[PDB]
Amino acid sequence: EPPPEPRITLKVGGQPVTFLVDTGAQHSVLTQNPGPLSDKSAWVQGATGGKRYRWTTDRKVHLATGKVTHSFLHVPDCPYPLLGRDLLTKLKAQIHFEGSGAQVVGPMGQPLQV
Amino acid sequence: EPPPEPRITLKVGGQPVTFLVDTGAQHSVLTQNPGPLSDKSAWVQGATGGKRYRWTTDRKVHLATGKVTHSFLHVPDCPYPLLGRDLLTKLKAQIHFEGSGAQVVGPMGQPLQV
Ligand SMILES: CC(C)CN(C[C@@H](O)[C@H](Cc1ccccc1)NC(=O)O[C@H]1CCOC1)S(=O)(=O)c1ccc(N)cc1
Repeated sequence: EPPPEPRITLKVGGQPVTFLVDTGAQHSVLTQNPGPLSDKSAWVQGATGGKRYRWTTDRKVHLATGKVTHSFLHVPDCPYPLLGRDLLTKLKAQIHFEGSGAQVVGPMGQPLQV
Repeated sequence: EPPPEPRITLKVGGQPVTFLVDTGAQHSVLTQNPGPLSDKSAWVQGATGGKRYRWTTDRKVHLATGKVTHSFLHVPDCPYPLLGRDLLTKLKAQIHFEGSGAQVVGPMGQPLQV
């Protein structure tokens, strides 16, 4: 069920979501229970092929850097939710590989977990 | 055309490869003219579906610490090579978004002395 490290939990529309922190993902992804969906869609290129997916409606996302509004792709084919570059750029996150795992820290150097 | 940031160029098999640095990738990936392939394969579970891809035979990769022997998945459905968690752990790498764009550095903050 839970993603491998680097992972981070964020309050997304008043619910916790544990994301795989995914620097290779252009946009962020919800997989199950995405909440209300919008009418609009996008083509998603994955490693093994491409498919059309729907955008969620807007969600409040409680980033350590301050709350923002964000829409996610609803990708039920995807193994777990993905925190991609669209939100990492807002969070201004640092990702540190150390030991056999990885930890996320904020733009002030504050740990975002552990 | 380079991959988006965060990206890094490493010598593989003696020649430079520019990777998208990808914390969402369990294993590192090459995509074009990969050289000799093993008889072995892995199931790759992508955002949009899954299927199997071949492992390469061993490659010399020049990291910061010097040479490592590493096997890559050959995934021609991927638009660019991916440097995954396997090698990010070996490199003890840090990824920073707080700068403009995204940058990748070593265990002590040096853009990789690779
Ligand atoms: C889906 C995650 C869980 C795993 N993938 C890594 C991801 O970062 C993946 C990398 C990628 C970039 C550009 C085009 C195609 C693929 N980006 C991705 O699909 O972007 C989508 C999701 C939303 O935004 C768009 S993987 O490529 O399937 C993968 C799986 C196993 C190995 N060993 C290596 C790679």
